[PDB]
Amino acid sequence: SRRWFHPNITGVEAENLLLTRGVDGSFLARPSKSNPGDFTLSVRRNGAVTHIKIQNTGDYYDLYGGEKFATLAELVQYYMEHHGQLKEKNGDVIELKYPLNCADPTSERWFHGHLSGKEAEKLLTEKGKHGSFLVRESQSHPGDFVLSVRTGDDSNDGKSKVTHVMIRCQELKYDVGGGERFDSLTDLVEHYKKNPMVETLGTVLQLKQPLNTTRINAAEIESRVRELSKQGFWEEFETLQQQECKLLYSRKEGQRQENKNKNRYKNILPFDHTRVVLHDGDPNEPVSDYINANIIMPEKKSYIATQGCLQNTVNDFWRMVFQENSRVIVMTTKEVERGKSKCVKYWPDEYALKEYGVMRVRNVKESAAHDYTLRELKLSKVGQGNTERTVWQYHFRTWPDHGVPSDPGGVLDFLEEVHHKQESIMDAGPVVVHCSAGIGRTGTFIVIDILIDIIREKGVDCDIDVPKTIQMVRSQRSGMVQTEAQYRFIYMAVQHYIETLQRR
Ligand SMILES: Cc1nc2c(-c3cccc(Cl)c3Cl)c[nH]c2cc1CN1CCNCC1
Repeated sequence: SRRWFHPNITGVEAENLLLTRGVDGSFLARPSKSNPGDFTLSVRRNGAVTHIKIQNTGDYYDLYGGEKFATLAELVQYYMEHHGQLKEKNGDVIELKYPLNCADPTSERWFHGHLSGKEAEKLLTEKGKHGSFLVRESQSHPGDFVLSVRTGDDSNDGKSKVTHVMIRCQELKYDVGGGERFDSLTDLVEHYKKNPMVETLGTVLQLKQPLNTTRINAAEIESRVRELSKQGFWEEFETLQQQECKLLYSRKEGQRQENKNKNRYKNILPFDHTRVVLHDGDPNEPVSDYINANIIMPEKKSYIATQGCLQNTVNDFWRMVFQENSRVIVMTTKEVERGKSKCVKYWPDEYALKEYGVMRVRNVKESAAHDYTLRELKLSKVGQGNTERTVWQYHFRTWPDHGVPSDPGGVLDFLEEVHHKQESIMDAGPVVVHCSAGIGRTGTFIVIDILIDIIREKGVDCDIDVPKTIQMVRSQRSGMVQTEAQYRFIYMAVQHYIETLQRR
């Protein structure tokens, strides 16, 4: 759960909450509603409140006087399980002990406040399934709410139905007319999710899934983008973010002492269940199986999402490319940005040959395009001539230092080319995609590519679901797609791709 995040709170409301309803060690996180990608962690300690800034420009959450994290949930998990670690500017330890829980329902998938009764009925009737539900504000009784639920089989023949349950708001708590009174709609829904309501004649009002309203027909993207552009994008994104607490999968291998220095950022780590395991390592190397990389399998083409190489991981990077039979690499950072190293140069200069441990790489030819450079590399294993394969490195060079491109056309041209190269090579393995930490630009590029592939096969007349696709990729590497700016950009790129298919 993720109740310590408060989407709609001011700095002063945050202090007031912590001072009046928290104790020393209580904490909450919140957005800045001006500056997007700015967050604040507010912590009570010694009877006063501290505000700690968290910045995300697209690559990671950067806690001031702390570490870099792939999600806020991973950030909170880390500090709640590691005392003495978060520190004030002038030295002192800041303890995160007691989450201060938020009552606001606006980020719950099931909350559709504005929805009217008939609007709710049609949605559940057309889009919904057995156990699909939503909660809406009452029209007849202001301040109250309505739970609307579809139940039945899986044509319109009476096999299914919608029932409406009134939720009263009484002196600040919520109820369904009897029993327990709840501090929040979330507590109410969670309770009736585990303990379903039974109608008098024995229909069970099972709350199985929130109604899906994000699945759209690709042809109607422009219409969804229009609707979301009225800040709805913030809403839909934060709803996705609320579900990141479901994705706290183990990352034990990356936490091994032997693997610590193989990670660019010590707490941005590959999930165990999807990490790329390297075989045939040096038998004098106690741990030679680890690289900070995960397989991303869409639910024909798969990806490896990885970090920019460190000087001490370049040999492992090439062992991975060879082992997985990858024939295309996508790089989405310059080697250096804002004077800081984002990815060491792991390839030879044009026309040169270098050995990287047991792997040999020749840079055959570099071709410069407007937004990218293409390097044609030849990769082989030392001592084995017949292992040579060409690996095409697509190096995107014009991504802005912070935030996202103001137009998706360069990225889409680039991905179209990457896609065709990959499709031209029989039995090519996964496409390697990396930036700096390998979660923000990397996740943005992979998600766009997945979505555009669907359309590419099926056409404008098919279903896409942007946040569902992102949740699926985020179950395979932590924090894939970092910011609301990237989220918006994914929609703008799909929109742009669709319009260019209508113009042809
Ligand atoms: C229904 C819904 N679903 C989503 C998802 C979503 C989709 C598929 C899988 C997963 Cl795990 C997720 Cl989170 C991300 N944003 C969403 C927004 C909504 C609707 N809004 C309406 C306004 N009030 C907040 C809800």
